[PDB]
Amino acid sequence: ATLKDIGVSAGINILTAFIFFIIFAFLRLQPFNDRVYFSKWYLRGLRSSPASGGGFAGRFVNLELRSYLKFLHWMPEALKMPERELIDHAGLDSVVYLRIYWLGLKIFAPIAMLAWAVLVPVNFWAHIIMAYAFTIWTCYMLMKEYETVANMRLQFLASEGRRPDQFTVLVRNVPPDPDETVSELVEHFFLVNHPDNYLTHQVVCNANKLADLVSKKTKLQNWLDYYQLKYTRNNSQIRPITKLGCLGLCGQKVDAIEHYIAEVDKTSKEIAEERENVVNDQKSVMPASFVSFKTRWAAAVCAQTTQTRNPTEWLTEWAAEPRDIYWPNLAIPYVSLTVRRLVMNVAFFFLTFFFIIPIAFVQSLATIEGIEKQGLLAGIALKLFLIFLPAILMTMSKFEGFTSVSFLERRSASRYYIFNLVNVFLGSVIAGAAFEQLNSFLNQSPNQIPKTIGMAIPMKATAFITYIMVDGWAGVAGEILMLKPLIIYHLKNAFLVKTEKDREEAMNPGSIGFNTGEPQIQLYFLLGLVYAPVTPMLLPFILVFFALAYVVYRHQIINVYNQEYESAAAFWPDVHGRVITALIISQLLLMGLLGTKHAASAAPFLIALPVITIGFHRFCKGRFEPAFVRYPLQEAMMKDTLERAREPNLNLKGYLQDAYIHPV
Amino acid sequence: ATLKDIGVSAGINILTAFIFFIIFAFLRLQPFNDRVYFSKWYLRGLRSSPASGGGFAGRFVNLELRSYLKFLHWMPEALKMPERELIDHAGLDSVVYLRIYWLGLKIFAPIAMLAWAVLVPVNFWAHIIMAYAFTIWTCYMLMKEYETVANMRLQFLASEGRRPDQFTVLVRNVPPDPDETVSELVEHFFLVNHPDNYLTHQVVCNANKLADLVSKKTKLQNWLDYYQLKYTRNNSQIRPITKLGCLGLCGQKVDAIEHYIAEVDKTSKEIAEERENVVNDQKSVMPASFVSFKTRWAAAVCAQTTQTRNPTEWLTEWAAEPRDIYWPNLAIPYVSLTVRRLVMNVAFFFLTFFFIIPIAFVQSLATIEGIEKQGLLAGIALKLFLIFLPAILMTMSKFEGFTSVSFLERRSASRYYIFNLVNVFLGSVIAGAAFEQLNSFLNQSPNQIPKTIGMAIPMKATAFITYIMVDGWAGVAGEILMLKPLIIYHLKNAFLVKTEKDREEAMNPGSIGFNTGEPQIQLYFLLGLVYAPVTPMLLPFILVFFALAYVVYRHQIINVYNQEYESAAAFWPDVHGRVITALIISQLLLMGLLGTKHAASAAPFLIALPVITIGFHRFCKGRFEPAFVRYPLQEAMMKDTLERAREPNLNLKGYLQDAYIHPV
Repeated sequence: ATLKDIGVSAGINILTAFIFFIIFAFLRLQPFNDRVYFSKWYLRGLRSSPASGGGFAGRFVNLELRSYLKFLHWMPEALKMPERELIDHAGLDSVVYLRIYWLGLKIFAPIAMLAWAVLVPVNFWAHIIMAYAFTIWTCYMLMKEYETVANMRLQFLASEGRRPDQFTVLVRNVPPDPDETVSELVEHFFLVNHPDNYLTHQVVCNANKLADLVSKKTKLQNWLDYYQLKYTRNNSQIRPITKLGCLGLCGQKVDAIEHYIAEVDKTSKEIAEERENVVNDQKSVMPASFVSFKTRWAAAVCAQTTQTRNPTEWLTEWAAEPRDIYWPNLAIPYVSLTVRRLVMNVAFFFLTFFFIIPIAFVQSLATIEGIEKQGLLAGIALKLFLIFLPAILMTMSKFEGFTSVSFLERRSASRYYIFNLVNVFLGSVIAGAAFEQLNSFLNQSPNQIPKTIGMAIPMKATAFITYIMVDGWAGVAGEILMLKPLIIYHLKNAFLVKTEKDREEAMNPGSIGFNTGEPQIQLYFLLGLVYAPVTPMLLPFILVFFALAYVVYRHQIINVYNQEYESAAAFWPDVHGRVITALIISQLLLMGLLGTKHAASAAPFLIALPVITIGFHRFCKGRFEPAFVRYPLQEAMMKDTLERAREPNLNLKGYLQDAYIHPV
Repeated sequence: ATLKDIGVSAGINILTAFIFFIIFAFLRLQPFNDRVYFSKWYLRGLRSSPASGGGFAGRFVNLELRSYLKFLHWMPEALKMPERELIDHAGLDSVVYLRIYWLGLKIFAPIAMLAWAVLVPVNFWAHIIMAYAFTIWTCYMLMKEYETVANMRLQFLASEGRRPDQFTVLVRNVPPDPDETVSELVEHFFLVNHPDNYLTHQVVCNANKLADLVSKKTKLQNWLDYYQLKYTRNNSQIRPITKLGCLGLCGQKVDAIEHYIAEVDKTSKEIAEERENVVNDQKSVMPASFVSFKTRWAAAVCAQTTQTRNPTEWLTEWAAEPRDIYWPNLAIPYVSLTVRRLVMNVAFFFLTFFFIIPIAFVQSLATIEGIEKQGLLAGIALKLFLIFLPAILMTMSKFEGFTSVSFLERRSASRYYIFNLVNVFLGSVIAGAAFEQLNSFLNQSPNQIPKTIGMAIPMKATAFITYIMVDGWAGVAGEILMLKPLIIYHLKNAFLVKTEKDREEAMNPGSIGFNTGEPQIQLYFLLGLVYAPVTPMLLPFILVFFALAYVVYRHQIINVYNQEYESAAAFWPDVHGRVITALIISQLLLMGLLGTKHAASAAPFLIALPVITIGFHRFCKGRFEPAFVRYPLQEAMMKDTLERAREPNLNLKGYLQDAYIHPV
């Protein structure tokens, strides 16, 4: 646990990271992995095929040219593309996600210098003076980044090429009328409440079932497509027992290939059936619509104004991108939404505390199947639970009722942050098992809560040092290796490929993953903030994470990751708030550190620190935050007038009609 | 402390209240007090002069006709006027203030019945079952009153006769321009951002100094007007030493009458001076304006929409009534406002806890002047502090920066509630002195905080019973007596009267006083809620307060009190939230009561209770709350279209121009 041991394991993890980079160098040279290494280039049509042309050499023929730059040249190349070029290449979302790693460097590097010029030399009132300085710096940089990100968001919005969302709002909870249909309701309401600029509307229908059947048709057609086109005629007609699917040759449903041909044919028949009961029925039409407007000014007005006496009816919100729209959650009434939120909030309480008890039942079952029939089963219990944590948290957000993928990801990120605050941070600082710590803190005095955890932090700082080295150095180096997506596409292009040209494209590796990646960054923000005044040694390791992660994720954002939505950096308020949380926790734990090892002569100053931070947060929530949720009316009008001068003949009607349909 | 003693003091306080009613009967029969007993009738011009004609008989000639109805007939007469008639007579604000007393009866009477049919008979799981029922009932009635009050607010707004506020917004923090003046900025911004419906604007100037001088001119003219017109020539030229004013014949400034004539003449000269530097200077013009619109729809839009990239600039808010506008607070920048808020928040922390220490210094000085030169000085210390509490809290709100009298009163009410929660409620339940209790609770476990105060409550329930009897029975009976305003006008009509006809009118007794009266009601809501499951005996006394106060305040609202502003019940969200606070506190303290006298077999149910209450609050904050802060666009449009059909020739321009000027 000493510097020697820390440095030994640092060297080990630096070498593990370097090994990962070497394998990355090797595999990025070979065409057969280039599809899932340069994905975004083919998604943008800038790269032709795999090895800049496809199916070429440069593979194991020359292996990898043994040098130092083989595994190091991708780093300056990632940093070569200008930030603005990346705003058009990848997007604003990804460019500001990169800015969180840069924010970490911008905060923790100057505070490491301060700590290593004051704290370590004199290792107190210097502790509290440094704490004050660190918080002032964090706040200054938070405000400056809030500014830059808001300016970037507004520049993006102003340079947008007629996005449908800009002119449309999502009216929800449309009150039912005995005679008038949802369509007529929306039309007449917005023709009298927003007369001048009402353009058109698109009523949301419940075509979730229809979409499911179409997607299942393709799923079944590709289920045994590998098998179908292995040799045609009668191939390996597998039987994926219908309880988990997957399997294969284990059930009793042998039949034929392409998922028993007549079965995929009956899926087409079901599509037709549902089509009738989605299009020509008027009961599938949900109480929601996408009201489009002639101007972005009027759409902004509608979104940010209350329409009727019941504020829960006619809920007009700025519509999200057609691709960001999460269609299943458009069928949720206001009252239902509120109940669902509360249900998931209390389910999360149990998820973040009493999750080890059900995990121990899974482990009891793992020992049972360990006896049954090399074995060992290393991991399972908590390991798999943590792998599926983002998925569980995502489904909880879906339950709540967020009608946009962006907001689902943002909610899942918030939940993951709280999970990791309790189970990664406090799980290490306190030796109890989540709910054990909960009970202890409930039975602890409000002054002694901070004291217990604040006295605990300096001790296991070395444990958190290894956390950065493993989950933030080697973790991000494995991200550059992209091993999992490689394997997936290897077992898709050699399995169910069946494409005329390039239609089987499983190259896309999704996006950055705000729901998972961001909570990780924020846990390191927390670690750095908490330890900065206490033990300044954590900061160097945190900074290596931030630098490495900036470069590995920049590379991925440019080369591999492809955005699924464009929120135009609307998640920055969330990021800001989580660094503010980290700041407040840091100060509380410093009051506790110097409340156990010191009395309360410096505590009055460390009690003012949280107040200042909350005041700053409130200032930032009123200064920068509204630019991320609302369209400034001036900005909207400027864009409108400019666009109306450029093109004074645009028929926004037709454009905005088909912008918001589901699978039709 | 037994039922005998409680009943003896109840009889005493019932008799004290009855004595007060008897004196009220006497004085309301005599013309010389009728001016300050039927004030609102003369303010509405419905009553001619004092004794329905003025200066008549019915005074001490017949004293008071000895009966029972002499002091009891005003009660059914108060309840005779229909609620809607009182909406036009007094106002919606006063009619919904009365509804808070009625809400108390609507909540605590059914819960007293429940408690007196279950709890007292079996005096537990009945305790927690009753707690559940009580909270469900409170919530049901809170939701139902939120509904009725919102409906009344919207009916009022829809039936308003062209109020200036409906068409105007208050833009604040207008960004400075080197060339353009504030007026031109506002004009051009709202001609391009809200082109269609921009009507006119009225830039706020800093005419606070001008107004002060005009008000001081009148003050000085009336200072020694009594003296001036006692016998004219050379009367009693008093000398109010200029350090506290008041005094009289104690300084060295004898000179002349009417505040030394040439002195009031120089005040007129100063008025002229300031007039030049307010009107013709363009630096007195503050960065704010009152932008009027052609429609209420456009004004609503402007108010509820963000205008520019900086959400802290061009802060458009629904303008308050011209008479509600607090002019001095229009000169506060956004950043300043935020700092002022935080400063006053921390000053309130010390005000609600460490206020006894400065009060003891005042008491130390009181003993010093007690020695100096019948004496005794009963009260002083805390007594006078509590008298001036609403005033102190009001000035704190003024500091913060609320630009409307309504909002100043609402803030002062919120602060007074918190003060009384800590110093009247917890001050009685815990024997410490505010900050002593603070320290104890900080050093108490989060589970034992509720336990300590929850174990304390049943003991001094009798002390709180006497509180209702004194501050809520005899207190409200003294309100009907209106002794203080009587004395004031007696020493004004016999002092500085000097009126040609009826110009010296100090009959107006102000309004209900939301900043003081409402916190009192809410403390009794708290008491009733806290004690309902524990000791049901408090409820009868609480209900007598609610009934008596309804009738005494109804009488005052009709006969005496005159509204100074019309918020159209916009303070109901505040009321609702304070009853929700009371509910949550009740449940927390019941978990503590049954955590000391019981283990934790019923605690899991009593831990769900707060969650339900917060969930209900959130539902109500999204369902009814937005109707109190925003103008529904549909409602606005309906009113506009109707009015444009009735009168299609209205020149709103001229009407809305002079609507928002200060002393000009």
